[PDB]
Amino acid sequence: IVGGTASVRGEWPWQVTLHTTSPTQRHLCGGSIIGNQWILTAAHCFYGVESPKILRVYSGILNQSEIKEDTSFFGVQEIIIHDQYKMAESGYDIALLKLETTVNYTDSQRPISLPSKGDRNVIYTDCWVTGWGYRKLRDKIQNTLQKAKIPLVTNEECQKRYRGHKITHKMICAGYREGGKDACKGDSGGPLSCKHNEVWHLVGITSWGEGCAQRERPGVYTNVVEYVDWILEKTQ
Ligand SMILES: Nc1ccc(-c2cnn([C@H](CC3CC3)c3ccc(-c4c(-n5cnnn5)ccc(Cl)c4F)c[n+]3[O-])c2)c(F)n1
Repeated sequence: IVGGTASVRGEWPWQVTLHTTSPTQRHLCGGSIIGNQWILTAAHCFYGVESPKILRVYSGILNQSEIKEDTSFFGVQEIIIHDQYKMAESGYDIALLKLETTVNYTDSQRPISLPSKGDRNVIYTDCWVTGWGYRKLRDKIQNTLQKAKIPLVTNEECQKRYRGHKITHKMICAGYREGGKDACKGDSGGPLSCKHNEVWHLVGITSWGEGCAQRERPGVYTNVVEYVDWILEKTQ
């Protein structure tokens, strides 16, 4: 996260850090708890991933340095990638992780609701992107989970900034005209979380952008509301 600030323990309890363990253990992507056995993340995350065997899902993590050889994690039983996914910038950047067992929810590990039936025309004005990613284009994974408030932009404006890509209704963009706050490397797969009537909704999945936090280049997110039928089909 560029231009963000540190979170405190318990602040974003649906946020997970997905680790790979091949050839060595490192943070791979963010993700969001959407069910006791279900993480929603980005399909792009699994580009180099030989199978679910090498994944570890950590929840309830504030600092990456909390994770040690005895820190508990959830195994991944299945990676469900959208059948039309080809590359992040062309959409369908969405994946479900089915965990081997059910998260018992606690103060530090909680679900975020999907965008609700009948909210298709809500204007979300309280949206935040979170993650352990770079604070700038050439940087490092951050120890403490970072947060930044970022405004949504219309798909019409977004398309005008990305005339070499097809910005569709299955994408949602977010950023400041002047730049300065955005996701960056290591944030993808995590949530774009928007609060409406004091309830958090998983509005976007952090996906791609041109640089990080550049002027007039909003970040691009998977528009979760357009995949609700797909999520329900896969999780049922
Ligand atoms: N050590 C270390 C080093 C690198 C990485 C690493 C590298 N890229 N990525 C991902 C894609 C990889 C996981 C498949 C990625 C891609 C794009 C974005 C992104 C951007 N950016 C534009 N230019 N950069 N970012 C802007 C806006 C939005 Cl909205 C974005 F989503 C975020 N991420 O995370 C993870 C790492 F994870 N660890």
